[PDB]
Amino acid sequence: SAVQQKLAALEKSSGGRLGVALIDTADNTQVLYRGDERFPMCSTSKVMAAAAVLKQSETQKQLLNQPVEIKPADLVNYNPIAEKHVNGTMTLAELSAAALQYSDNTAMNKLIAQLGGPGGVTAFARAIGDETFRLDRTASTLNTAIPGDPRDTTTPRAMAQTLRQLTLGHALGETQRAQLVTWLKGNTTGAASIRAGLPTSWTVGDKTGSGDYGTTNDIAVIWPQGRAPLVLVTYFTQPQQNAESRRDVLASAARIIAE
Ligand SMILES: C=C1CS[C@H]([C@@H](C=O)NC(=O)/C(=N\OC(C)(C)C(=O)O)c2csc(N)n2)N=C1C(=O)O
Repeated sequence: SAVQQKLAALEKSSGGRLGVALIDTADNTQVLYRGDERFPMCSTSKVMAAAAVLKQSETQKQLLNQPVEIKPADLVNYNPIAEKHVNGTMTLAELSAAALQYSDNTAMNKLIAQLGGPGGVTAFARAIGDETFRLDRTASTLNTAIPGDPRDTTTPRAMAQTLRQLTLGHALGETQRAQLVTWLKGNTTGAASIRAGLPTSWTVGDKTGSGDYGTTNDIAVIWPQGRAPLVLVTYFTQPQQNAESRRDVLASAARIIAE
């Protein structure tokens, strides 16, 4: 289609590898660009961990208010919220918000621990029908996004279908889905990504990711006015390990999608 020709040109101009999946819930039409290729997830996996903890809270009613100790050994590479509560506690709600809205990696590790390890996150994905997602590692002081490594990857097609089920579908209970949507809409890290390519009258919830090999990711649920919502996944990674971030590529992909 015309959109795929433009995304291919964007990718060629960028020097990297671009992956896009759009789902239009109006008639379930899809637009894919490398939609079945693997990409390193980076911080975009946090949505699946936060969703898995929300799912547990459907039976453990008070779970989100449970206090969790933050210890100095808990701190990893990037912890802007958790470092403010070392030798104190945060609730699972506050950790979920920190992971999703400030991409706090210590907060993500507490979600992972609550789920019994990364296999608990992957398990929740399999349970809601995502056969592609795999979370293999916790966040650590040294993380990787190495070309060809299957660890901690998914495909754009898979993550878009998953993000739709979690946010617009009913993979979660009604209060849980609304909490996740609120969390995503309140993200602070995405202004330069997918949001930057979209008409400002559209409502967006998103979660970003960034890593080495200049990996630059964003996954978003999009509410245009007077129109069925969309879900858009944009993954981007580069051949050089020390490559710079390219949030502009994600903004440009989203602008191409929005036509
Ligand atoms: C700007 C950041 C870094 S921390 C956090 C995380 C998730 O993507 N990224 C990393 O932990 C990370 N590097 O972070 C910095 C850049 C702070 C770093 O430690 O060098 C990384 C490398 S490989 C991999 N997988 N994740 N998420 C974001 C985001 O864009 O939302």
